Amino acid sequence: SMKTDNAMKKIKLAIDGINQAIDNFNEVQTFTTINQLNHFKEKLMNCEHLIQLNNIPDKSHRNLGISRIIIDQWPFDSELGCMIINAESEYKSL
Repeated sequence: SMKTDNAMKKIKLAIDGINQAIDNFNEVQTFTTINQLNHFKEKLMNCEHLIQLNNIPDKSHRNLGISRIIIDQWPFDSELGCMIINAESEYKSL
């Protein structure tokens, strides 16, 4: 659907940004780790898979917990944190 298409686009944007951070880790090492970035990527990748399987959880079980960690731990100006929050929030809005 149009709604799931917008979610897919935002999720791929977020994964691409994480990939860019893993490849340029010097840029982000003061606030995240490769282990955390891969944790986030795994969860976003699982969101893609559940959408592709038409097996999305109900609206009450869409919390990845990623947004809360970024809000609490990452710099507010982080363009990467924005991208990820946009993806988790679009998933939640489905």
